[PDB]
Amino acid sequence: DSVYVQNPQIPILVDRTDNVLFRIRIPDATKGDVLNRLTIRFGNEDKLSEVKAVRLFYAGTEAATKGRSRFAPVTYVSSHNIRNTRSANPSYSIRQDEVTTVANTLTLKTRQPMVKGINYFWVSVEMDRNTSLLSKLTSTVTEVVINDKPAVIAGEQAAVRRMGIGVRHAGDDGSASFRIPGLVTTNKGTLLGVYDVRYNNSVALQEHIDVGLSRSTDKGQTWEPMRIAMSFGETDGLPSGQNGVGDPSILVDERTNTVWVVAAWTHGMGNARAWTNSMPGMTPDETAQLMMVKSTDDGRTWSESTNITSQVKDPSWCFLLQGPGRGITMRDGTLVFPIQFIDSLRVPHAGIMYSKDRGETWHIHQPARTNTTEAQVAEVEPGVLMLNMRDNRGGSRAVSITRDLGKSWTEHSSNRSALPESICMASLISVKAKDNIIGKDLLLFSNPNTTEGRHHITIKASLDGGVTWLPAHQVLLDEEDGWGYSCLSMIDRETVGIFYESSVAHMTFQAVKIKDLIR
Amino acid sequence: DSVYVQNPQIPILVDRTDNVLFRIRIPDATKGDVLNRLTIRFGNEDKLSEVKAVRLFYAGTEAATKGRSRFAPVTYVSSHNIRNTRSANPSYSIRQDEVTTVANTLTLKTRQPMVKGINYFWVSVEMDRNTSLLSKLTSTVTEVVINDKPAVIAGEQAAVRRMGIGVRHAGDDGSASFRIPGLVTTNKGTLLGVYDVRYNNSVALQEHIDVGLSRSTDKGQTWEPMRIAMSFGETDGLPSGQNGVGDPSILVDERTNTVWVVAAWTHGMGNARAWTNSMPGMTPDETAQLMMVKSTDDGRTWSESTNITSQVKDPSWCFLLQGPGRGITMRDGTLVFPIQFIDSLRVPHAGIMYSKDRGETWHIHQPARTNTTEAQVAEVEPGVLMLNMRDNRGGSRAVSITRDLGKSWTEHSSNRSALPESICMASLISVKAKDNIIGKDLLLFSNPNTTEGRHHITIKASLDGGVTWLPAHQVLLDEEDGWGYSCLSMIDRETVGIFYESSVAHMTFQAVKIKDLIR
Repeated sequence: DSVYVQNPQIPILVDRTDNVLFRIRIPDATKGDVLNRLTIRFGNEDKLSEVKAVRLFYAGTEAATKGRSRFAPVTYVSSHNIRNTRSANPSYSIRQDEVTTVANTLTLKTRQPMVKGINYFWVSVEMDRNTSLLSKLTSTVTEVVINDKPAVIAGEQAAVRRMGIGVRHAGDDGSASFRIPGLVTTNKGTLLGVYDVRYNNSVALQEHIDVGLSRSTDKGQTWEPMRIAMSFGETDGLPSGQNGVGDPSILVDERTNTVWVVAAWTHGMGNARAWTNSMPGMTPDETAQLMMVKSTDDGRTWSESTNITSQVKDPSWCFLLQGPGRGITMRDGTLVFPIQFIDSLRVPHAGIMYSKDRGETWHIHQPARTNTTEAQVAEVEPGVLMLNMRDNRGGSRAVSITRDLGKSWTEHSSNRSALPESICMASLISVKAKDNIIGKDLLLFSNPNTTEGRHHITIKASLDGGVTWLPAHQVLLDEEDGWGYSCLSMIDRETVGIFYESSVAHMTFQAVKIKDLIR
Repeated sequence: DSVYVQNPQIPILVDRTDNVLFRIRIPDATKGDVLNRLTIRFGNEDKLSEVKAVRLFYAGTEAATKGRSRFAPVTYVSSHNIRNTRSANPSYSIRQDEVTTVANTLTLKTRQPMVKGINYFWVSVEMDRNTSLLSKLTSTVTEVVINDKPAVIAGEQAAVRRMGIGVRHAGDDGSASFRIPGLVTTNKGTLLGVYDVRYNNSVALQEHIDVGLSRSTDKGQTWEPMRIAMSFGETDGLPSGQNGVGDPSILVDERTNTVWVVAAWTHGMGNARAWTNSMPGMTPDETAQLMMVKSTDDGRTWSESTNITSQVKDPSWCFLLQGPGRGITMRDGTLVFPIQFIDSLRVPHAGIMYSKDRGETWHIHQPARTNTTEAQVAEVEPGVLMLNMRDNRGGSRAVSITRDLGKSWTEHSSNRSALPESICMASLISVKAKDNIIGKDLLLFSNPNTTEGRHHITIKASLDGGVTWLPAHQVLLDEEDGWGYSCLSMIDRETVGIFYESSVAHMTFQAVKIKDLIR
């Protein structure tokens, strides 16, 4: 009688075989009831030529103790299974029907006799691999026929679906997982995304981890095969599992187009976490090392690593490392990487590291705030750096200002108020008025828009230097659960790129029109 | 300084590339110290011609916070990694040396400069694939040279090492894992081992699970490819992930050599655990089904499944299923499978199910004991069944006696005292005096010999019908951590076979001389 439809706000991957378009719960079936046919409609302006196929799956029933409001018994398309992240797990979903030439109206059929109570069906959409990342589907379930009677359809299903691309899936190139995204746009308009390649599993340093890089010359439609930007293999005859390097941060020197990548190299430390096992000192045997590579050829090839630990780490610190994601060039040509150190009392502090000499020497002054870790920095107005910080107190981002490259710090009005978080990495960037179609200075921010867990990956825009984040100036990309880290970079004058850990792939790229953020 | 050696009592797998012979901790190294040469000695009577190669690996150091008492920073040879369960993970261990012609004395060399403090080395043995499962190595590290000085060696390293075979490793035949061993010996001397084939992961029903079978005609030296004894695929058009069958129990009808396998089929139940989601009723849609297959050709081929549920399940029970492992033939030709049911109040009880008509009809009378689950049964004396039970109260096995096939039950003297457990499946069998080289009635029992965790897999023998389990009448097979389930079967007059979840493989077979149990 009554059917419930979900249109989940998750990215449709152009490189996937299956993407969840609709989840369907029939909660009160009589044994033998048959879903004869359901009709989908697409909006008049949708580019149906990019839709390769639409499939109807059956996924059986629910466990007696799991309640009646769920839209699935299990995840239908895995982002973690190293043997298949691209199609529906065939042991959870059985194909009922498939249409491979898609009109504005579309009928799918079954002859599946239902069980008493809850029955789960879902609709998969496969896109052509060359689908525009900027294309959108507006899709509705308009009719559901059970025992040759139309049924009453309920549910929020009006979502406007966006595309993305799975730049890295679990298992790709033999690597168990990929984590910790960074993204820049080079002066040539080339997108460069960095991440940990976590070969054995998904646990943080210490482990067998290298810094990977994906390059795109076509605004993320295609990604050139993975390069290893940084690696320490069997340095000093210690196992590769005791020579991990990761939590990368990337910046483009906008004066020279030299691209810089900083990461933490851990040498030894058994098979335990660096965050609690990195100790005071300076040598590789004693403490995590701050390591840098550069590219003078728009991110095609990477220098040997240089060790900048001695320049910038206080000996008493347990751990100095970059803030994962990206750094910046300021208007005056200063290169700035956010950093974080654990002091002698095991207390984490966020701050900034800068170079005034094109990355020859690096300096750190004063920490911004106690019990902060991962931070990103934007030049919100000339000579004024905004540091946006993960805060161990929970609930919301810490926001501070320096005008003296972190010799002194001021609380911003938005501090511990304007931006909710669950204690997770977040991305912040500034966009000059002349560099975007709105013709106004922007801050853009991305994180899991929640105080618990990691979900509702959202891009937010500010017109007033991060004093205010109006709800109207926000786009939700991923309402399902993921590892939550993200990084923003403007692609061109009209579109922002987000490189993030999503519900649909370890490294997900999406492109969003600025005019979708600020209407 | 002092060097520490461990000789871990874990099976040496004849089908493995790497097996841990020795773990070595050097706790107080100066940076640059070199382990020049280490000498191992083998007992005069060892069959060193079946040793193919011995390797020395370096595994780097320990994390600051993990203390000084460990013999490794990580597991060297994985029993879980679907991409490699057979050789050392090369990212954790670097080969220093290798000897391929093994004498009574053997020297291994390195030129690896050590780091300050804890350094880990270990010795791998590779066996010839045709190595006798009965063969044994008595191996000691007799000299360790650091900076051309002999070092003081400490550690318990006098273990007599035993062989085994990995009948199923994680990943084999595309299956994520294998669990829940059963083992019988047919009238033809054929070994038959059953287990769950858990395709997606290692979680219990409900999931994509089939019953697998491995067959050996040569006392476990070789195993015929895996057969699927029982499967429900896409029954009623429900996904295979909602048609799992598992926790198998196998018995041989000793009168006919007909082999029987009973298992629990779960139909629906979303992706949740049957133990809490199986509900009262009788139909496949309502409750777990008791399902049986047979083999009339010594385990080569398997009948279609028969549904036994209506014969034996009380409608008010939430869940009826076999006790995993094996059943028996009694001296009078009765076939007995241990069973377990959850009553309407969610309270588990162990008991027995029997057939007096060669498996045509099955009967259950009274439960043995409240808050018991997994049990195994042996005919300790003519017409006298001993039920050995997993007990939710913790600490020790429940042991009861019926002489009326479970219409009535008596506490055995050994009840909740003689046999420690951590609440884990255990195996119990009886061996007649005329059927074994000792010429005395035996009970043999196997489980994790501990009240916490799952380790120290041990075979125990009783000469007094399970009244006493003397410490001397025990063999330790696996002191490291595993999933803990085991099943015993006499191979011939002189040797017991054990098919178990071990630290070294999901399904491990070992053979043990009875005269090693009773000296």
